[PDB]
Amino acid sequence: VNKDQIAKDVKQFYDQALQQAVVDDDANNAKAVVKTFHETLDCCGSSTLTALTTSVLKNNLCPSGSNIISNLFKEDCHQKIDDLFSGK
Amino acid sequence: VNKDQIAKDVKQFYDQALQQAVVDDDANNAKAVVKTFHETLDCCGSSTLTALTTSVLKNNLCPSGSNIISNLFKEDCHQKIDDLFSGK
Repeated sequence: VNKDQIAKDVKQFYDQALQQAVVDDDANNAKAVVKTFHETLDCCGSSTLTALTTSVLKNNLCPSGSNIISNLFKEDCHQKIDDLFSGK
Repeated sequence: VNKDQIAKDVKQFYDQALQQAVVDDDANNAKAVVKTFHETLDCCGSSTLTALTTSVLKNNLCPSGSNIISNLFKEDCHQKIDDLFSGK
C-alpha cells in the first residue's frame, strides 16, 4: 500500500466530510467525522484559510478549547494527515 | 471515496508498518510511522494480542507513559482507525 496514495485518499475523504459539515447543518455524520479528525489531529481545516473560516463560523467543529487565533497558526489537517503517514 | 475502503487501506498500511517495525530493528521509517499512529490514536497494536506483545517487547513504540496493563485494555489501533473514519 503506497503511502502517498493513501495519504491523498484520506485528505480527499476529510475534504469531502469538511465540505458536507459546513454547508449542511443537518449532515450530522459529516459533522462527527470532521470533529473527530480535528480533535485527533489538532487542526480545523484543509488549509490555514479554511481553518480560519471554520473556527470563526463553526468553532464547534474545531478542537475543544481552540481559538480563532490558535486555529490560524496550527498546521492544517492536510499537513497533519501527511505527518501521520510519514511518521513526523 | 468510500469510508470502508479507505479505513481498510489505512489499517492495512498500519499493519505493514507495525510488522516492519517489530521484526526489523533497523526499519526506522516504519518505527516512526508506528509510533506516530500509536501516539495519535492512543493504541499500540493491530489487536489486543499484538498490543500486548508490543508493549512488553518494544514499549518504545507505544504511547508515551503507557503500561502493558493499559495497552492491554485500550482499544486496538484497528478500532481507533475505525472510530476516526466513522466519527466516534
